[PDB]
Amino acid sequence: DIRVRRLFCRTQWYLRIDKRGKVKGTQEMRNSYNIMEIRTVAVGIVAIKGVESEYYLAMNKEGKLYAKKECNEDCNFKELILENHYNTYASAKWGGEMFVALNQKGLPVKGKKTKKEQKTAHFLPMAIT
Repeated sequence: DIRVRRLFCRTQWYLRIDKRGKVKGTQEMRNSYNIMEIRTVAVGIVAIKGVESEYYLAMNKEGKLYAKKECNEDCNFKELILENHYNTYASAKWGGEMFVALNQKGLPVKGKKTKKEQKTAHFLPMAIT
């Protein structure tokens, strides 16, 4: 697979990758640094790279959410689908554990707090269209 799309979040924010690796959400729609590249690497394990910025979005051994062009095992996230029909994205560094989440302020969240059901942890793929 290969999937080009905007990653909408439940707290009405957009995942945006700064061209210096800053990962925060944006409210503006037609930004450009919010367009992603959903890539399949194995099972039901996926990797995302923002087309413009070119970085990757990862989770370190302790939880932080950063980015780089240097892949690692920190770049691997598993893509679930709760029955609400929303996806989730947990890490590979170790129920469910840590997910890609976003406060209602645009700022991301630290692994040691995420949880399956909360809204922050629910994102929604949408095409550029």
